[PDB]
Amino acid sequence: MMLYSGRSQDGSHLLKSGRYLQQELPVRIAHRIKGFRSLPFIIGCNPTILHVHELYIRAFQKLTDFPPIKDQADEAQYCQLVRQLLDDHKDVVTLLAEGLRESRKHIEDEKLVRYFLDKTLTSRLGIRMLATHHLALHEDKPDFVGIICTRLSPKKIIEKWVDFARRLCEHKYGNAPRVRINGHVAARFPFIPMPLDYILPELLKNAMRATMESHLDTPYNVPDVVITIANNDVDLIIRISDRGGGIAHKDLDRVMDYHFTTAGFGFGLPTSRAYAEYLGGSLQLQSLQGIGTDVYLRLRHIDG
Amino acid sequence: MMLYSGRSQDGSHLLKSGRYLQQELPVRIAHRIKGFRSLPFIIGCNPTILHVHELYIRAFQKLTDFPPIKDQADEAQYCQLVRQLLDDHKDVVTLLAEGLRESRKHIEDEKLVRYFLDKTLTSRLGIRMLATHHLALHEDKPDFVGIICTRLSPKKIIEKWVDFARRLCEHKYGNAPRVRINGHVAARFPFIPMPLDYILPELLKNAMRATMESHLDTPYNVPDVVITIANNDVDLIIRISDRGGGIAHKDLDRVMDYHFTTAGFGFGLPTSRAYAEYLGGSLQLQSLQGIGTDVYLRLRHIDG
Ligand SMILES: Nc1ncnc2c1ncn2[C@@H]1O[C@H](COP(=O)(O)OP(=O)(O)O)[C@@H](O)[C@H]1O
Ligand SMILES: Nc1ncnc2c1ncn2[C@@H]1O[C@H](COP(=O)(O)OP(=O)(O)O)[C@@H](O)[C@H]1O
Ligand SMILES: CC(C)C[C@@H](Cl)C(=O)O
Ligand SMILES: CC(C)C[C@@H](Cl)C(=O)O
Ligand SMILES: [K+]
Ligand SMILES: [K+]
Ligand SMILES: [Mg+2]
Ligand SMILES: [Mg+2]
Repeated sequence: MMLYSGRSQDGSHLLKSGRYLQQELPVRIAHRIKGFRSLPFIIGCNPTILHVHELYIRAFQKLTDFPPIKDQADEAQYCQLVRQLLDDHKDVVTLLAEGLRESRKHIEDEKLVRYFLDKTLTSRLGIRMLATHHLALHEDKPDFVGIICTRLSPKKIIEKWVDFARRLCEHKYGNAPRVRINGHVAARFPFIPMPLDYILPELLKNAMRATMESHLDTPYNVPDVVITIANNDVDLIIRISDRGGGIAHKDLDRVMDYHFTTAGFGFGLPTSRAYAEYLGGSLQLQSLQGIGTDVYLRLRHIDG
Repeated sequence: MMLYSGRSQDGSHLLKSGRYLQQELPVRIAHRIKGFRSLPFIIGCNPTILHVHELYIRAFQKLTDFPPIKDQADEAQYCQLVRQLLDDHKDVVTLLAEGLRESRKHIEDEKLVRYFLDKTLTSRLGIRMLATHHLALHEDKPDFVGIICTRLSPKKIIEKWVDFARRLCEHKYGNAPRVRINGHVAARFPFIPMPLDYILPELLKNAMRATMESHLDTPYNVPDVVITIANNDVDLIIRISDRGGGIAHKDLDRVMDYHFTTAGFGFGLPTSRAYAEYLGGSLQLQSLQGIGTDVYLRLRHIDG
């Protein structure tokens, strides 16, 4: 899938973008529907899975019922539909999580659900990126072409999610680790924030929770979480290192499983990894049992 | 292979150990000889490889020519032979490195040399551990049963090799990174130092070299190397983190190859990894291109 960076005054680029989207969305939704159709019967019969399956069918119906975009008037209305659908599907990850939680235990091939979720959630991420990019082309935000930031600062977006995770953590525990950021703190480059907006808060919540739950005697004095930024011509690496006691040997082969948690609902890690790999990067964990965990998020740079 | 921890005043345990060694060594040397016999012809014909092949045949001959140990007198003489052989074989890794350097380019299956070296060097490590353990049983060192230290301090043995690597580094560059050690600095537990004596200096030399070569403008002021110790009931983890600029993407899939170097002779990494895995652990690298590298040495704890 491609995110149009084209620009024009007659607004011709919006028409071209809209037409591309109109061509592309129905095909990709059709693929998601095929995924639901192939789910093991007993899982497909779960009422929450059925609800999500039906949402996708509705999306496909509405998208295919929309006439070919001929002019700006049409394109404007197509954007209304896209906005509606994005909103109607905003809770899909949570619905799948709930729908699958019990039902998946009823089949033996455990690879199956993992594959379905990886494929479904990453396709969905790409679909939402495409659609949101098109809508964003109508915005006049400085330093954005659609959802592409022309000068993203890793430090700034990390700090945004740090503040967010610290507030949640402070609410639950009365305090939160301080976060230090080092390495290429001054880096700025073209980049799409959206995947970071998903991934960063998941990894930060994990690191903070781990830190608090291993320092229950001294909640007022916990070890910092330390984030290192490395920017090179190939990828961006963000290392998130905590002293939260590590991931136990007995849990290590399970933490990347959808639904596994030692506590939200165990999607943070497998989802983040699937997203990173979908975009050409990776998510790798290094556990120092008894000390802490290093998490390495790598995302490939944009090809201008 | 098993390292006898048995003890006795009549010296009966030395006889039992000697007899075990006498049973075990010829079989293991025979396996190494079979490895040389199966090397690709053109490699096996290299005069340095032939020399090493012949050393192993000699070892096998001497070991099999030694009569069955009947008493302390015999056992004492068997130890002389073992000492001689250990000394005669002390440069084997270097000879294999040289012998293989050019010759390996003459075959296409590159997996072949890697497999031969992994198998040969790890078997050799185990053979030397067994033999050195037997000799050591005659020593009266406090806190040792043979080569097994009953209360090893990871911090102490790390500091030993830090001092060693810093001296080499200081000699070549006029300075050396300081090394900080954190985590479980007070840990003490039963452990066999020998593999650490190989591995630690290799990883420290790498980290220090990388650090100096990336700070050629400020040799008098370079970033510390930071070592973290994590001790748990399953394994010992030693993380060696540097700010030496990382391992480049173009080099990453090559650094674990025997002979690959960007400069000694490119054996440090593949050998250390083979040793760690041989003993039930691992050696893993995390490169932050543009910043530095984290190296994780994991070694499984001793089963008492
Ligand atoms: N930084 C960390 N330190 C220790 N444990 C962690 C860390 N990150 C993740 N984990 C473990 O992995 C499990 C799964 O994490 P995740 O998939 O994000 O789901 P959740 O946070 O909802 O449990 C967590 O329950 C926790 O046990
Ligand atoms: N900590 C490190 N930082 C940067 N590069 C490294 C590091 N460790 C190893 N390397 C790279 O890996 C290569 C192979 O290392 P090694 O197998 O120990 O052989 P050698 O040190 O003899 O080159 C080195 O030449 C170097 O390019
Ligand atoms: C555009 C829209 C159908 C989005 C879907 Cl892919 C979803 O978010 O689940
Ligand atoms: C005991 C002796 C033959 C050692 C050999 Cl395995 C070697 O160091 O190469
Ligand atoms: K999980
Ligand atoms: K190498
Ligand atoms: Mg989580
Ligand atoms: Mg080396």
